[PDB]
Amino acid sequence: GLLPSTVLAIGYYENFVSTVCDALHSLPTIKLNGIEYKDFVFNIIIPNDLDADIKRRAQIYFKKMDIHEVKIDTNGRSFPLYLQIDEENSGDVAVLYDMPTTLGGIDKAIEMYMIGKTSQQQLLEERELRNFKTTLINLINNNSFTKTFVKVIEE
Amino acid sequence: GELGLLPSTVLAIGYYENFVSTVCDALHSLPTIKLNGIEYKDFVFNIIIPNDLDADIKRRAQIYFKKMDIHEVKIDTNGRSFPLYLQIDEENSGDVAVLYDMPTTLGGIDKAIEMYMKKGHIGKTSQQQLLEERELRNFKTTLINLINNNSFTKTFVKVIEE
Ligand SMILES: Nc1ncnc2c1ncn2[C@@H]1O[C@@H]2COP(=O)(O)O[C@H]3[C@@H](O)[C@H](n4cnc5c(N)ncnc54)O[C@@H]3COP(=O)(O)O[C@H]2[C@H]1O
Repeated sequence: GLLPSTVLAIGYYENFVSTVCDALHSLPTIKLNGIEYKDFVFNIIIPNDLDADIKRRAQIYFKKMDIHEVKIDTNGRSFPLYLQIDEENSGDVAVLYDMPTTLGGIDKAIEMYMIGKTSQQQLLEERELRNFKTTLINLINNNSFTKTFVKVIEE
Repeated sequence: GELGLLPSTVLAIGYYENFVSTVCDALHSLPTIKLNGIEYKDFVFNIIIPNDLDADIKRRAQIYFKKMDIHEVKIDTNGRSFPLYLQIDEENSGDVAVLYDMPTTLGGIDKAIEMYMKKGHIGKTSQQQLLEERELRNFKTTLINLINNNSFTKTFVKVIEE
């Protein structure tokens, strides 16, 4: 019984999480926005609901938390990926953030196969956010190039 | 019935919302479209939908781009949210830039169905390959309906076969 949240989590893991960790794992020395790091953590922000659109929401979170854009050029044919870095207090570890824009799909999808967000629809979009977070945590913990390097957190 | 919203439906929406209309919006915005230094008078954006999920999507796409002699191109330029990487036919594009992409999102259906299979087999079962089949068809139908229901994509994006 495949939940959409489950496919989306796997899509985001294979095509974004792994791709980013690999890019950073392939640099002899990690150098982000021209400062050298000895290690990294990659924080996946799960939103608490789908009331605000994810791109709008993420932008608010990153401004609020004063963390700024950084492009990581992938070690494949030079394709930079987009994410946010918290460059604070001369830390050795590069503390990176993303909020999965793929979650947008769930809001639009739910609101398209249904005015006012019913507690029934709220409990449905709640269930998907948790299923996505749970799948994602499982996938991360199941590969040595992602485990210890990736954190799934709440907004 | 509990919402029978297929995964392929949500993935097709996400691809449309966060990629197809992001690309069109970047090209519609350009006073003149300039790709790898070339001016184009308009564009068409072709979404290659794979016939199956036998081959991994990125392996597949490489094969299609290489067999079509299509080339890498960077769009959205700079300081426009984030840059995008596409494939263009520099050989047969005149006034119209012909752009390609194979949805990498389709890659999540394979690995998902492969996870949820309750046993290991040499290759794949007929039933397994039936689910893949009908999920790719739903994605194409969902994308074609999304594309056609908007001025900003309707003439500009086309779903093609591998
Ligand atoms: N370059 C990138 N920049 C930022 N986040 C990235 C990313 N590549 C992947 N992700 C994240 O991973 C999700 C799944 O990516 P996937 O490649 O499987 O599926 C993607 C992919 O097929 C396409 N797409 C989106 N952004 C793309 C990009 N910059 N280049 C190429 N394809 C992109 O649209 C699908 C849905 O994207 P969506 O945002 O809904 O959801 C994306 C997004 O949340």
